[PDB]
Amino acid sequence: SPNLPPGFDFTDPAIYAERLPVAEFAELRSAAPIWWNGQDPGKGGGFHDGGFWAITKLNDVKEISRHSDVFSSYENGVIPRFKNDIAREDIEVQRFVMLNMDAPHHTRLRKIISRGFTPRAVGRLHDELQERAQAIAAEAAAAGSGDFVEQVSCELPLQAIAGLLGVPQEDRGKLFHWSNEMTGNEDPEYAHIDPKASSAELIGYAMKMAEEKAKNPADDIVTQLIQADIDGEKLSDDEFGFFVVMLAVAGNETTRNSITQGMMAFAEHPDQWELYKKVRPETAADEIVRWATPVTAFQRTALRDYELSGVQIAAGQRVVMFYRSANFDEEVFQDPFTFNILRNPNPHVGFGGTGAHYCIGANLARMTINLIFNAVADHMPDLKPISAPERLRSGWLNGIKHWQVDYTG
Ligand code: HEM
Ligand SMILES: CCOC(=O)c1cc2cc(-c3ccncc3)ccc2n1CC1CCCCC1
Repeated sequence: SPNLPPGFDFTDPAIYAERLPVAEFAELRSAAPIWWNGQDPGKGGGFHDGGFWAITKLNDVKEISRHSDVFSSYENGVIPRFKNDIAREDIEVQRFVMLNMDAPHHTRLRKIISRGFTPRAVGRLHDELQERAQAIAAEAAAAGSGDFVEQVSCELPLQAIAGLLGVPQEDRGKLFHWSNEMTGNEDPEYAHIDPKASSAELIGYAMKMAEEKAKNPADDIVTQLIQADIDGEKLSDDEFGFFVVMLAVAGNETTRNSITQGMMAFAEHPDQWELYKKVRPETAADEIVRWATPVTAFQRTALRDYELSGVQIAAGQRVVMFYRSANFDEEVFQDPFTFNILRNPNPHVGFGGTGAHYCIGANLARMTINLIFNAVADHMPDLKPISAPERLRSGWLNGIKHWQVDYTG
């Protein structure tokens, strides 16, 4: 029924290198909110099961996220697209990080790692991130023009991870280098990167950091993570290393692409940009995340038969939650295609559907976004784009590689 091209794959990186398949996502919400996306032989992005169920409705995304007992993140990982020829064991490597664990293993890890995302712990970063956000902005304005991504979006998200982990200043340069080589392998601009090499360098440094803190324990997030709680629970040295590797991407290109596409949206909607500069509403962060949806989609795997909204899902089959579609569901949003930074409440799923795996760094991201746009307004309120943004070739990330901008006008 649904009017779609033969051979169409919603995880095809060819599409996302050009555009977002908004019209195609809308077609399914009307004609087939849960639609079997078949994949030709050898074109499964690393999965040889023949296709997956596209999930386009927000309520369906929420049901899958909260029914993590049926819909597993471990079985096949949550990334729904790699290079088609990727070895299976390269996919299973994901299972070493919390994102791709099921309960009970995931439950133990999440509980320990929560010590580093308490509201207090994130608040201690406000002043330092505000200071840097202002300086980044001032630095870019002085340049007159350049790559908005590298000059505005790139650094601060990484400074949040470093500050959260108490990484020494002199170490941050190489730490950022490694973190930025973790994803984007499919884009021709980054074909030469080896995410496996830089990850090993990341774990080696993180494990090194963990054994030093045990011998010289101070008050910071790293020490609380490697010390036994009242329950005797804590992160082993390697578990802390897989924690760092997870942050290096989970809080890197996600927050970055939200800053970029957030500024892109402000350029598209001058009314909203004048409004922001005057009142600086912090509800803008959630609207920027909904508008940007930096993670286009994560997948799950059904461990048993499951009926979801009148559609039979069979054990072993993959379901791909398309957050880019759920965040523009006409059923839950009044004018989903209206950029409204005052939108309140705003139940977007850019941080995922509520449930076990809901982004632990959601509020840190919100604060990063708010601090940097306040700085953009303070230091370059009349910036205008020079050329169209350059999109990233990815099957699940909605990335912006470059964006030329004039900060003077
Ligand atoms: C705009 C910024 C961000 C977006 C769009 C985003 C998106 C997401 C999504 C969709 C998930 C999976 C949710 C699910 O499976 O139900 C997730 C999980 C996660 N995020 Fe984020 N995230 C952002 C920022 C951050 C930051 C700044 C950090 C840390 C510094 C972070 C750390 C994590 C971690 C550790 C997980 C795994 C949680 C688990 O598996 O239990 N994220 N994020
Ligand atoms: C020992 C584990 O370390 C890794 O190898 C690794 C972890 C990881 C996590 C994310 C990630 C993505 C999104 N949201 C949060 C996290 C993306 C890529 C990742 N990789 C590299 C990649 C190399 C080979 C194929 C899969 C893994």
